[PDB]
Amino acid sequence: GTSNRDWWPNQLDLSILHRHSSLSDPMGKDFNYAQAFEKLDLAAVKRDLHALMTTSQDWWPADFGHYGGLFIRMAWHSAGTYRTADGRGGAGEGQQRFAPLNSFPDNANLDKARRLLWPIKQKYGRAISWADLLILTGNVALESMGFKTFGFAGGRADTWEPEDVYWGSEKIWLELSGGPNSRYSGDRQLENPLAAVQMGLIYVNPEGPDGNPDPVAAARDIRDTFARMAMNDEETVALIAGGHTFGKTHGAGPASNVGAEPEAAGIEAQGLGWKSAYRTGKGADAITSGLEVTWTTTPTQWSHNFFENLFGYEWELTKSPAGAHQWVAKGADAVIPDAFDPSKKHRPTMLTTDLSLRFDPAYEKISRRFHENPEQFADAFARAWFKLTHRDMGPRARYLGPEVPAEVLLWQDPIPAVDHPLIDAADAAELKAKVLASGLTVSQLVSTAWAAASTFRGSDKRGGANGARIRLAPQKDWEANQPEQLAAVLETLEAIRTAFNGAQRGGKQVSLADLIVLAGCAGVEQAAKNAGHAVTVPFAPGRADASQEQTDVESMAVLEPVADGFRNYLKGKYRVPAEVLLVDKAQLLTLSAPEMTVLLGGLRVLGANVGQSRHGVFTAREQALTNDFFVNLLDMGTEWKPTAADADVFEGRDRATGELKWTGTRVDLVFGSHSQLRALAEVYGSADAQEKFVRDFVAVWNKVMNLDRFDLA
Amino acid sequence: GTSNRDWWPNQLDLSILHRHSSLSDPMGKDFNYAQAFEKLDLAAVKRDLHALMTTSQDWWPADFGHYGGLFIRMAWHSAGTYRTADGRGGAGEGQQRFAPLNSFPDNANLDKARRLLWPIKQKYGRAISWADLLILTGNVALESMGFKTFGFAGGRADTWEPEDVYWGSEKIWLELSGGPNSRYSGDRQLENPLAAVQMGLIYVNPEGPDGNPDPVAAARDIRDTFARMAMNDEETVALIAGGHTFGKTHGAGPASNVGAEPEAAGIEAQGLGWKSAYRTGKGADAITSGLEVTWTTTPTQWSHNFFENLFGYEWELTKSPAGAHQWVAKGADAVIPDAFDPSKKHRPTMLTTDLSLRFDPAYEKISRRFHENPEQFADAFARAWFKLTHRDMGPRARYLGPEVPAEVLLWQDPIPAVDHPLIDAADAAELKAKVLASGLTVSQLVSTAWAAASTFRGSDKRGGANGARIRLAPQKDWEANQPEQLAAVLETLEAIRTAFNGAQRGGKQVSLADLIVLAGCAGVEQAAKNAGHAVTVPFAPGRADASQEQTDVESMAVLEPVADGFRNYLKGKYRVPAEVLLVDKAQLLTLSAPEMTVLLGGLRVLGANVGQSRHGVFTAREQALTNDFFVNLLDMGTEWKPTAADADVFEGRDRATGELKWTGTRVDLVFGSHSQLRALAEVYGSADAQEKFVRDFVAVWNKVMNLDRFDLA
Ligand code: HEM
Ligand code: HEM
Ligand SMILES: NNC(=O)c1ccncc1
Ligand SMILES: [Cl-]
Ligand SMILES: [Cl-]
Ligand code: NA
Ligand code: NA
Repeated sequence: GTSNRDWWPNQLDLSILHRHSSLSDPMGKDFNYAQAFEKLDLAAVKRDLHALMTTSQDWWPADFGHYGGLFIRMAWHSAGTYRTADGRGGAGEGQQRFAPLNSFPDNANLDKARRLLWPIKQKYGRAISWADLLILTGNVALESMGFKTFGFAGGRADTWEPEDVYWGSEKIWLELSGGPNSRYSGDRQLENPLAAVQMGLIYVNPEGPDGNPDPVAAARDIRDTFARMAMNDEETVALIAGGHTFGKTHGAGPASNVGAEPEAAGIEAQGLGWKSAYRTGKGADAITSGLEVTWTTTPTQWSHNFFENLFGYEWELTKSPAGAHQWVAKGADAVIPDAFDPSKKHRPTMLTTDLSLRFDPAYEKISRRFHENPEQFADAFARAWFKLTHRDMGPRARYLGPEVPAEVLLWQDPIPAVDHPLIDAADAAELKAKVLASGLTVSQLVSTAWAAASTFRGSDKRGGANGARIRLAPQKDWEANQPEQLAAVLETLEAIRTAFNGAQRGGKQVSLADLIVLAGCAGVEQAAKNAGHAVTVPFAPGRADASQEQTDVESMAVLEPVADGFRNYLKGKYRVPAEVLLVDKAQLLTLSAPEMTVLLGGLRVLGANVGQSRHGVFTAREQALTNDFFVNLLDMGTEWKPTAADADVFEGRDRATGELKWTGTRVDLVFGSHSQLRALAEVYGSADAQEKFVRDFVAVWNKVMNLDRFDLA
Repeated sequence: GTSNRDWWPNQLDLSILHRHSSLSDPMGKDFNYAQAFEKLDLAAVKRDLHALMTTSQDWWPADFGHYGGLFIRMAWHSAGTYRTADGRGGAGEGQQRFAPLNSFPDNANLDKARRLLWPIKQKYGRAISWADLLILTGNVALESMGFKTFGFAGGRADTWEPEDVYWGSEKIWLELSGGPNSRYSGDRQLENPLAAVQMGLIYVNPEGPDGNPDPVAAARDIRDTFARMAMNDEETVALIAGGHTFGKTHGAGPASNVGAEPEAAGIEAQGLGWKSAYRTGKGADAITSGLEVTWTTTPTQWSHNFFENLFGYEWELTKSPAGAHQWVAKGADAVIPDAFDPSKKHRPTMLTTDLSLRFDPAYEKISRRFHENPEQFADAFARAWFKLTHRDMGPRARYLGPEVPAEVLLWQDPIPAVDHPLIDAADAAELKAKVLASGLTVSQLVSTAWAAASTFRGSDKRGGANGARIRLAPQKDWEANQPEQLAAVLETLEAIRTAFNGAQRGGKQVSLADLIVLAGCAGVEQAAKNAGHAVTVPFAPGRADASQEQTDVESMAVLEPVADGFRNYLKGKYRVPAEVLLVDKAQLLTLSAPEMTVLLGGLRVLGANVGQSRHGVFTAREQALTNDFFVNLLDMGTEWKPTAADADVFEGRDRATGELKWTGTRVDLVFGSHSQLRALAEVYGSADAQEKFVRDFVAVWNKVMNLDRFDLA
């Protein structure tokens, strides 16, 4: 079946924008998961999960009679695909149950873990999502084994198809670095947005970098990958030592005994994979990673035995029954229990990556403190396990149920509570009028509000205009935000805000976060009026202003737009074509192709470009909201050519006269090139489309203004 | 960017069911194209098109000063991708403007034709679709050149993305037969569902079969491809000779001068392709097919000159300036005008495929009759041009505007007008009660109504329950329809109908078509009641009964379900896996993944399987409407294995006891295998889903019952 992808491999793919349609969703269009979950009897679900932990099924017998370690690993894998660079991956959509993650090598036998959970999923139905269930199950495993967790929030709605995530360019599972699609260059520099060392791994290779069992060098990979999953040294030590307090790895026999991953298995496997020909294929004979390590003397109970062993023995390199490198404490007594045979005992063992916690000098200091003070270890682990499993859930207003922690954490980009009456429709009209009377232009109002709102990304639900973080470090100095123009706009808006608030009774006041958005709305209103149309742009108050001290500057760095086609902005020269970056940004803002098209065409004529560029400003009435972008783009009287100076910039010349009419970028002209985008541009470029363009613009503008407004959900 | 496709090429792709979502569509969810078109001033559009004909643009100068031949070819390419095997392709969705058809080699320079039409599209906007516009423009070209058409209907709504059509497996454009992905086997047998000889062609190669200039062998390709586009010999001769009464071919220079097709061109080409380095690259220097043939002495006027030339000369094989095989008239004078130079004249020329009309013995008789009786030629061509350009539009009720021909044609599968009062809700209750009192079972009622309704396909809008064609040849004899059981159900329904009709006043009567569907509804009602649910199934009256003489038996053959997963039916052993055929069927029935899932699971427990097979009947209460299919399918206490006798049949055994619990086919078990389908099955197999399953079932059942009900649009 020869496809468009086969014929035109470098044509833009828009299907990423049309995933998650109502058509693939089996739940009614009005189904609200938050309301279902809020009525779940969470305590009853947790009791059933508690019981499950020790109810072994013969098709996948529980190690030591307890599935707790398997489920912790399952819930760490669920969360562990997260990358800070784009916010993609993580636990928040239950993507572990779909391709390709369900079949990543690192997720081997998590298909069994998920299947164990079906009777509980089935019992509670739509009141608990798979996504929430995987995480809750990990918490319950922890709790059943004597570990007090930090809390749990529901609200991760299920999804119904694979996300399209860029996992890397390798064509071979687990390919070692330095291949033709190497994800490394330079001095072991991992390409953004990746956060793992090989295709099909969660973070690092447990044997060591490309299989070399050097704990020192492995620690560098750990540090780099975990940092790209938003974890610092302290959290990383706490997470790895915490998790490896439980359970065991599986490598009872040679790896070549293991069959097809789930997406390649026969239909009879019924969604399961990695069927093994080694002895019984399961339990005592299980093969999962090929390693055979059990870390502690009580693999079903919380302890501080991981660090007691790590520091209390000297380690020697050895091989599992599958031939993988691992470490044994040879001077030791056989104090580790066997998973199935009460009359066998084993010496303590470790992975190369476990020894990293001791032989990296910075990790060693933390691991020693944790060893000496296991109560500090427990607290750091609980906090980190909460952060790991909740990092992609977005603002605190999405957290549901009775176990949400009250403590506000800095990583959550917190927004203060509103404790005063909000502005009403009449107040909003007064403020818009005052904004327009101050002299701020359509261009400044639209640019500023776009800058504040468009940091939002739906991947991890970070960013957006709530908080007024555009006035704080680092957003106020981002190049895309035009720091000097921004500072002048904000200074004027702040004076309007102070005057309005100082004149109120009854405690009523407006936040700067709200006023920035409302000022953008005035700007769009004025632009429509400049074109002869009276429109009201909807506006929802209730944003609040976060302080600098409530804003982690370093974690905010990943939200900087280095490409924003909606402002014709590219921070430097990238290997990825600019139109590809445009579609990527549109996906992160949750826009369909039509929404992207209308939004860009309007922004262009409103003066939202960075630096006042003329590129794509195909209008003689800038700051009027018209469909000029599309009418002039599609005009066959204009002929386009790449410039000599820059092949990514184009001149549009009158085809008869040679006269220079416009210039544009690849982001501009793709709307007149790509056959699906041009079809869209034609709608908005048609003679009956002026009203539709204005209405659809205003609707998409409003959608972007409200992206982070889960307080109104 | 390594994808799921790359990793698992034999994992079922469901995205074909979720195309044409509201997300990719720029028009509102309420936009109704029929209503927009009904207000278009069609006369004014036609005036503008007449003016266009001779308004030459410098970027693609009009041959002979008239774009008429270019536009006829454009409109015959639009319609010419149609295949009767699945109803896919054709003009009815305006797919020529998207990939891959916009870049098929056979559509070279039709990108210019469509660009000439942009000013008119733009002027009238949403009130005329591109899809309608391409065909209208062809009609107007014909009329401008002195040929009176048979009529025109609007109502082809635009689409907004590529359809996923199987065009063949070749990975090289135009690949000749016998390659690794050959579309031919045996004695030049073209694989279904294909209706062209090479990848990127409309029907046949104009040089001859695989480029061999044998007009006799070409005629065999012509006959076979045109038959697979629903045209007989008479229509085929009329169409080819009719079209080649106008215009010319383009091959002024070597084909190596021609650059990238539109989907491969640079962004600056703004959606156009095949830019040529030969001289001016256009007009007198145009290169399109590589052939250089002008058929008649008046290429811009209707004439009888095609047949005069074809019979009046003897032909000699020669080469165009591009090197293609073509034919020139022996000894003739230079009587053909040049397209640009009034002082140049040319000898009559022909394609190998034109000579087929003379040297194939059956075509020769028709061509001679057309030569001797030009009025029969003109009438046959008008009729065939109307059929070509409307064959995929569906029932007459979809035909809009003031030029619809009143004459009813056999190919339209016509349905008689209803000329009597319809049954009301009280009559429907009475009839359902009589149906249930007759002794017909849930299984018989559901199977019969499924059989009648599910012949519909949305690709060309043929089939469905309107007409009661299930009682006529050939449907009554189709194996999937269980001819003997069917005859007994119809016999009982026919008696109920006659008794009801005989007791009425005022001329009220019920059609057998309606009663079949109503009886299916009663069956579903009874099944819900067997499971303790009180369900009323919607029913819309108004179908009529078509006669045998209104039902072309041969044209009806392509609607025979040779695979119907909804009845666990496969007529023979196919190279395409059965689950792939299931998704294909779902696509033709216009169902989403959720709808397909719910529908199949219900039909299984209602007894809709062909031959009473137990396969997939995972219930101990057959003929009760429950979600048993899903609950049993997902039960991990059962293990599945392919049978020894047949690898496509599976046994599900109790994992503890080894006892046989069920059997199932690939179609059954794919729901427990594929990770997206299993996610859907889990919703319906959950403890809170019994009522949701019943309601969703009824909704999809009713959707299938109404698929052809364009009289209710
Ligand atoms: C450097 C990071 C890490 C690496 C390289 C790593 C590696 C592995 C490997 C190879 C296995 C064995 C899989 C098998 O053969 O069954 C495993 C098991 C496990 N890991 Fe990790 N791990 C990492 C971090 C984590 C974290 C952060 C957690 C949780 C907080 C976690 C919890 C576990 C648990 C509970 C198991 C036991 C599975 C069972 O009992 O079946 N690990 N780990
Ligand atoms: C056996 C079937 C056919 C073959 C192999 C065929 C082949 C071709 C080829 C190769 C061209 C030249 C393209 C170019 O170089 O610009 C052409 C032109 C054309 N054909 Fe056909 N054709 C077929 C049937 C039809 C039919 C059914 C129609 C209309 C009813 C049609 C109408 C036209 C017209 C009007 C042109 C002239 C285009 C112009 O003036 O630019 N043809 N044909
Ligand atoms: N490829 N096109 C089709 O199969 C189709 C189009 C519209 N409705 C149903 C099927
Ligand atoms: Cl994702
Ligand atoms: Cl199609
Ligand atoms: Na994410
Ligand atoms: Na079709």
